[PDB]
Amino acid sequence: ADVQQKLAELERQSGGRLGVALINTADNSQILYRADERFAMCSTSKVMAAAAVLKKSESEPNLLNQRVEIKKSDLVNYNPIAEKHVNGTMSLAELSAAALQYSDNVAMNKLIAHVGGPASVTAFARQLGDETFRLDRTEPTLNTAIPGDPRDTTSPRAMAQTLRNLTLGKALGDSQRAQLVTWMKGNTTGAASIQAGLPASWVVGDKTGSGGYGTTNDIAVIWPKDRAPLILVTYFTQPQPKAESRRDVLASAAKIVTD
Ligand SMILES: *C(=O)N1C[C@H](NOS(=O)(=O)O)CC[C@H]1C(N)=O
Repeated sequence: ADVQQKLAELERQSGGRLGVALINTADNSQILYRADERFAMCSTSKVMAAAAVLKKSESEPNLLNQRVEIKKSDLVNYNPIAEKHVNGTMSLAELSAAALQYSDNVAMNKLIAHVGGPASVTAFARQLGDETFRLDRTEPTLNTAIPGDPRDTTSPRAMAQTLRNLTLGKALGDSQRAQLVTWMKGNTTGAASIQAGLPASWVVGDKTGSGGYGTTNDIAVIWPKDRAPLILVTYFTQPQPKAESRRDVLASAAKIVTD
């Protein structure tokens, strides 16, 4: 396709490795580029962890109100919300919102720990029929994004399908799905990534990620006014361990696949 040559060229010019999966719910069509290759999810794995907690809350009434202690020793590389609550408690709802909307790594660690650890988040993905997702480590090591390392990776195809199932499909109960959508729509970190490649007025819920090797990711549900939504995963990674992030590549991919 023309979109394929455009994604191929975007990738070639970038010098990196681009993974794209788009689902257009209007006709159930997909646009796939390296869609079965594994990419380090980085902070995009936060959606699966928050969704695991949402699922757990369907059978455990008042779960989101459960308090979690924040210690200074819990602080990692990035935790703008949790650092404000050192020696205080945050509810699982507050942790989910911090993880999803501010990409708070301590929040993600508390979500991971709540469900039983990285393997438990992976078990949750398996329960939804996602056989690709794997969460192996906690924050911050889950972001190393070493080329060829399968830890903490998924494929664009798998993540797009899962994200569709979570936000639009029946993977979660009605209220939990609406909650995840609300959390993602309220993301504050996504303006330079997928969103930057879309018409300014479109409603977007997304989760960005960054990591080693200039890994730059974004997973999104896009609701254009008067249209059916799109699910889009754009994963990008580079040859150099200390490569700077390339959110512009995700924005360019978003534009290519949405035009
Ligand atoms: C997630 O990938 N991380 C936590 C935080 N995310 O912010 S981002 O989604 O805007 O990139 C900072 C980067 C990253 C990490 N290495 O912890």
